[PDB]
Amino acid sequence: NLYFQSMMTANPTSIHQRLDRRLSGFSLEQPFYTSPEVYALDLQHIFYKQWLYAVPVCQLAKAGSYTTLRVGAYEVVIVRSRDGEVRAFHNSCRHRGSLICKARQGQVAKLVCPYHQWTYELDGKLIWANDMGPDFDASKYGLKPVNLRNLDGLIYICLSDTPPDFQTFAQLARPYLEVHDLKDAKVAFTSTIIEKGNWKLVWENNRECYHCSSNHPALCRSFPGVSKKLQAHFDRCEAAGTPAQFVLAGDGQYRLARMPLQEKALSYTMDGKAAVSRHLGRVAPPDAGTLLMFHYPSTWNHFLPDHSLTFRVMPISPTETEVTTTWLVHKDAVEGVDYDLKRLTEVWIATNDEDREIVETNQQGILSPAYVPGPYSPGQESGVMQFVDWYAASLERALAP
Amino acid sequence: NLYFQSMMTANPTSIHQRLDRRLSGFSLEQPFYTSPEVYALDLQHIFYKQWLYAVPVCQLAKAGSYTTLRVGAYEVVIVRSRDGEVRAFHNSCRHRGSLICKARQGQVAKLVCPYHQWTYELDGKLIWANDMGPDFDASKYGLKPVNLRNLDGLIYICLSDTPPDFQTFAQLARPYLEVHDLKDAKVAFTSTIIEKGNWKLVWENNRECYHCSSNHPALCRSFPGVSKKLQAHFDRCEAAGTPAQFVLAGDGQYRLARMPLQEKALSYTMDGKAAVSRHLGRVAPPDAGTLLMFHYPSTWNHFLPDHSLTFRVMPISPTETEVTTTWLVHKDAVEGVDYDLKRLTEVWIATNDEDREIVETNQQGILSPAYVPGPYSPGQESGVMQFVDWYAASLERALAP
Amino acid sequence: NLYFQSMMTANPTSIHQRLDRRLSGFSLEQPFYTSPEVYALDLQHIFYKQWLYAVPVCQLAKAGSYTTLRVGAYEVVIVRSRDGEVRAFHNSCRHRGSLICKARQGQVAKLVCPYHQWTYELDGKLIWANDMGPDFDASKYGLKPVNLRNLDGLIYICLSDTPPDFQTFAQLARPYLEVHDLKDAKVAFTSTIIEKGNWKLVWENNRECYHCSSNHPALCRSFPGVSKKLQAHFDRCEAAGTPAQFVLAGDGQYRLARMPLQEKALSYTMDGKAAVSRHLGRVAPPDAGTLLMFHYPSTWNHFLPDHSLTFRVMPISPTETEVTTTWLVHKDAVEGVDYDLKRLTEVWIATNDEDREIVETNQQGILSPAYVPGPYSPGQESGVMQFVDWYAASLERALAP
Ligand code: FES
Ligand code: FES
Ligand code: FES
Ligand SMILES: [Fe+3]
Ligand SMILES: [Fe+3]
Ligand SMILES: [Fe+3]
Repeated sequence: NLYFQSMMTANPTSIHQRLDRRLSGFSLEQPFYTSPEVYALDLQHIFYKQWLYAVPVCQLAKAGSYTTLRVGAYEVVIVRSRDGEVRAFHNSCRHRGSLICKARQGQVAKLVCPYHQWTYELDGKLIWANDMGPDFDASKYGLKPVNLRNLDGLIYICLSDTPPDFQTFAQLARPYLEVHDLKDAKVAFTSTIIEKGNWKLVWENNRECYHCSSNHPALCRSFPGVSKKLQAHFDRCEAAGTPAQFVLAGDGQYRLARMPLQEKALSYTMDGKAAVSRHLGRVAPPDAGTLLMFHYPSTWNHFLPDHSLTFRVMPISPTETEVTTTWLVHKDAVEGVDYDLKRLTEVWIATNDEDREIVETNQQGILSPAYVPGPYSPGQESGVMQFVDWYAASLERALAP
Repeated sequence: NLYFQSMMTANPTSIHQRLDRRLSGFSLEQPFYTSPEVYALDLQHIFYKQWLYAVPVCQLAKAGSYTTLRVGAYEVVIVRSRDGEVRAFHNSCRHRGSLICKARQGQVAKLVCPYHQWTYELDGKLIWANDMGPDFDASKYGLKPVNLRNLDGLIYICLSDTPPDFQTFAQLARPYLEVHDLKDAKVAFTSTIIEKGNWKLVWENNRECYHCSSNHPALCRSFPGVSKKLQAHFDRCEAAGTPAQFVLAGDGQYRLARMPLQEKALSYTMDGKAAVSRHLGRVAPPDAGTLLMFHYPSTWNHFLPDHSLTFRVMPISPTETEVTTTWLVHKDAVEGVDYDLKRLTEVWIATNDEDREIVETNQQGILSPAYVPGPYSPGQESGVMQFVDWYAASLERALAP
Repeated sequence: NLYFQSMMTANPTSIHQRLDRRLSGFSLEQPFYTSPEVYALDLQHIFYKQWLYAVPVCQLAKAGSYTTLRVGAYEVVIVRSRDGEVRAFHNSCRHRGSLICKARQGQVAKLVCPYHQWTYELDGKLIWANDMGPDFDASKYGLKPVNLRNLDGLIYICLSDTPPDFQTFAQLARPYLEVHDLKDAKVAFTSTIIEKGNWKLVWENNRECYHCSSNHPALCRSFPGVSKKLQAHFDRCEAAGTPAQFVLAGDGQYRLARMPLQEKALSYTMDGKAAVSRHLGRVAPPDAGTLLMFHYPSTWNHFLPDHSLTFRVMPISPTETEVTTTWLVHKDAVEGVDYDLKRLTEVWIATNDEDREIVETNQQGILSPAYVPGPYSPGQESGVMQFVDWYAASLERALAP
């Protein structure tokens, strides 16, 4: 309701003027975080144009296996086709538009629409349509495809018919990710939450640890030009065949780095030790730490020697964002034997809840018409500024006539 | 929320251009089913201008008896006046605007506003107003009336001050309906549900049985130029004094036809036999089947030899529609003796729930910005096309300067 | 949902033309009570520009004590500063905008933001900010203040940087209020409710007792040029040092009058007797009755010899209004000894619920597109007209170029 109150008296969003006068050292003016007009632009120009992380490919290990997701108002279905390729389609029947797959996941022989049973093969092709006449050309009524790439076991999609370059990022990232053998994972746990903040607020909060000391007791135990200590850490990883070195995109979109953990910590556990005894991938040394990877606007990620976590950021409304956290473990690791579910997840479930509380409290103060932009900490918040620059530049380029 | 997501990035509704390029062989472009702009037009120009089925007149059998309903944002009260006429008024007090009748139904001597007790007679006339002065003319402050017609026991209303012609339809329909003696009915059961689809989607789904084979196991047992078999069926009805022949409005608004049922079925029951042993009206022969009647935009109807069902379609929002199903039986049929409530209603309660699920699943895929119009089946969906033509033509004529 | 339905087909709000043709003898045209456009104007020009009652100052009796409230989309914090002054600030951190105080009330040493711990003194001054560099000037990043006045124990605020004159009203009211010793009160009970009516509807209903006879059985027992009887009542109060005489603002904004109660009643109790045995203030005589005070747009008030009630009116949306009723009693009156909570509150809790029902029923009829303005009763509704004139004039003056 704060959102509605705030809406009423807001000055016009005059987006070009706001972008023109924006200073990189400062939080965004209110309508970036609260307005429906900027939200529609963020959808149209960011989420509907960039590559987005969807799910781990291991969720689609089986024959005829499918999983569905919403991206803004798009309903997407991702399916393992007959020929073993993974493909993605718009989950909308070409007859009258019905969703075809209604469950979050399943297995099918064919994609059969529940309304009137137009039946499609798993590559999208319409192979039967009831009583449509002889003037019906089934070749014009195949499922609409959705661009898809496999990033070394992690499925990404893009809803534009003209997607940007994914290959540069894929080629940069393979070395770092291939060593995790993600295609041999299974999902041990998924947690989906809604945060009552604009997606930008979720990213700003992710891209600093300025707030961590006070707000993240559990994570702090394990989670901490290149400094001396740090290069030394990259050197042990790389000496052992485990790529680790800081890579930052030219345009700031993604970043990869294998960072050391605090103290004697090996993993994101309350005791600091490995959560899973049967490791996912061949990372060495054991204290190689965490491979941080972000790709804007959809995902941040921690790949550890024993297990991995992917984080998917999706917009729900101007002041709501769905965060999906997926724990990946070796496909033959056994719950109750090789890992304990509580021990595996408790750290990040608590961290996520603490972040959500912070983001939500932040959003509420921002909705005040008295909110003005404020200065980011150069020492503590340069990753926030780095995110906000990427956003603003993406938006300016999409708005260019 | 899908509805909100979808809204953001939608292209302008440019209604004239959409209507201009519309082809009758195809489902509507997205904003017809999802947009608030077309929804307001549908209210203003369709629901607020056409005659609408409201309720069976038997709900108003008693002296001073009233029933209320909402039509979009209109609150209407229908009352049996002192002189035995049924009249309808705007349920808004002429003083400061309060609802007068707050319950769904009741009986009163007078209509007394609960705020300040301005008191009206049952023909709308204000007969007392407290301490209003001598410069108060009560004759200017009678309830505002609502146009009303009685279709042979079924009350219809129209919220325009200039209603279209109802008499043509009334004169066509009397022969078909008079034989059901609807004025001697009682309501044995009413079911009200909300479907999460645009009202148009509810009508398209009603006007085909393309989806029935797969989706309606219960109904299929009883529910199936003029063909040979069919004319033969009309001939037995009409030979016996029971009008049955297909009548379709010039402008496509309504339609009446007494159709045969499957197999040995006499009624909409799980066993195919009559639900009520004491029949409503004098229909013959017993296997005369069902009198189908639709009148756009508000109602479809099945009148059987033993009992009848009316269906009222009312818009709630761009993606919500209230369907009210009323089972009418002879006023002296006794629950537990002449009929069993479960046996009377189970078929259509399940059918309605199956239709609602289908409509809702259809609406969700339509909200995808990838939804495009698709071709209707000429063999299976001509009634859908016939409905969509009536809608588009109604809207084009209202938009004409 | 009525609100949404109503919205769709409404004619433009053309506010100037509506104000131009407005007649003082008549209820407002629909969009004043139902539209989001007039709601935003009411926020921007009324609620965000006038002085508003916030809370009793006794809620802030302690060192470091604070209480928070929302006014439209503003989040405000009121704090007892180190030096004993009460001050109000925008509850938004100057760093990235977070709420600082999250609870409704509490005590602090300092105002410490929960996100990153920027720490402020209780006068607003930022005294520590972590790792902001040497180019950080903390003097530019103090909390934004909110104008505040103390009306003889009752805290008022104003969100404009250029508040209107409060002193005239404060100087008129002190004599009437000082005798209640409000600074020595405590809150014995607070009740917060939401009424589903526009705030204007809540005020119109407050400003008449045209509806009371039928709708307020409990209150009627105690609640009833200057008439003879009435001047006689003011004369006993004033003879005894208790100011009582009718004072109405020049511009109609406020009004004060100590009115007599019915019968032998001394207080707002089911039995008519004093609710609290230990009196709040030094009012005499004992049957001095109730000091009525209203100040538009935020508050009406009953100050009795034994206890007092303040009523705070805040807008939530076009058809929702939060009413907060606070019972004040002497700070040393003891619950269970000097008063019984039920006996103290039952009359106004029931009255408020009856008013809310009436306002809600009124709002629903108003949402009908058939609602037209109607005539107010000159004898019974002149206070309603007096309120509506104040509103319209306030709005016209704010809209003046
Ligand atoms: S909507 Fe899919 S078969 Fe008809
Ligand atoms: S609103 Fe109906 S009598 Fe006043
Ligand atoms: S938002 Fe308050 S310290 Fe950062
Ligand atoms: Fe965090
Ligand atoms: Fe159906
Ligand atoms: Fe009242």
